[PDB]
Amino acid sequence: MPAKTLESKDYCGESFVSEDRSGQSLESIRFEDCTFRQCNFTEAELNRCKFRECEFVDCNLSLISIPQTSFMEVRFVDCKMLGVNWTSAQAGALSFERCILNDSLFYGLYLAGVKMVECRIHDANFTEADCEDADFTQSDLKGSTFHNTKLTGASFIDAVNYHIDIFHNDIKRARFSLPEAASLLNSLDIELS
Amino acid sequence: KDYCGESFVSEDRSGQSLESIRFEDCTFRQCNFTEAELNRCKFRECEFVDCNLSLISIPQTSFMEVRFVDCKMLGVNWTSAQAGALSFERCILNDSLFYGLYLAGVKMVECRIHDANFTEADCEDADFTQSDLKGSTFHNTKLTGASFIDAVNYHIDIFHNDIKRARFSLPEAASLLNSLDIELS
Repeated sequence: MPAKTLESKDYCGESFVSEDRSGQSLESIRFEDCTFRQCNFTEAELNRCKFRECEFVDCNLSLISIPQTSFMEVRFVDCKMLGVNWTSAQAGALSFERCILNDSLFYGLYLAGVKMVECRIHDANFTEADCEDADFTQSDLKGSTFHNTKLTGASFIDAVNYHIDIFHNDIKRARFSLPEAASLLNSLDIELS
Repeated sequence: KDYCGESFVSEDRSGQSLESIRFEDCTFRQCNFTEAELNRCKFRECEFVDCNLSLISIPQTSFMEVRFVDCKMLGVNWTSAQAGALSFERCILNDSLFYGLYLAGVKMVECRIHDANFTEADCEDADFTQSDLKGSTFHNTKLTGASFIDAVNYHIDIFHNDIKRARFSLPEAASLLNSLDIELS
């Protein structure tokens, strides 16, 4: 059953529940303090939209296209978000909680402080990204690409499956866990015990 | 002044200068060379067992196929040395200088090696098995394919020392991650 038409280019305090927006083009809409429950945005285009203090819960955002869209103070909770190109977007004080970010593109992205806690993150690409102080507490990073990724001060406590060549990624003051941290040496072709 | 195929036993040359002497195929047993000086001497296929070579001075001197076993060799300055296929087994090498020295394949096995300087040395395929490297300086040291199996108290900054294909034992090998400035749990 069709969703309310989004006539405005400004929304505020508004709640959006169980709406199917797949395939929709939203053009230059600004949302502030809006909540999104059980919404579907599969393959929507959020073109030049702005999101400030907003929250997404139980929403599917897979293959969403976010060209020149900003998220500032946005929280994503139990969201599916595969294959998203973030490369053109602006992120700031982003939080992801138990999201699935498989295959996402973060090349070059400024992500200082990002929270990606308890997330499935396979084959996501973080090349040239700024991830200072990023918090990957307990995420699965299997097959994700770290390369000239600034990782200074980031947390990989209880994270798993992270391949980080330490010659091409700054990890000063990064927090790690044992035994998982051992993978940091793989960068050296060293034989162990 | 040339010597081939001799065994020298309990000779004392402490604090003496020896000049342009060539040894080939010679054994030294319980010989004292503390503080001796070996100007321009030469050693080919020679063995020292239980000999004291502490503070020996070896200006412009050469060591090819020389085994040291159970020898005190403290504070020796090897910076000058010419050296090939050197082995040290169960020796004390504390405070020695191996500055910039070519040491491919050297064996320093079961040795005490406190406060030695390996800065700029090439120690490719070096064998440090069972040695105590406490306080020794590895800086710009080629450690490619070197073995630290069962070695202890080695501090190696993996950013300023090449360890491609080197071998380590857990748990000592964890000290490697300190080259990194990280917090562990």
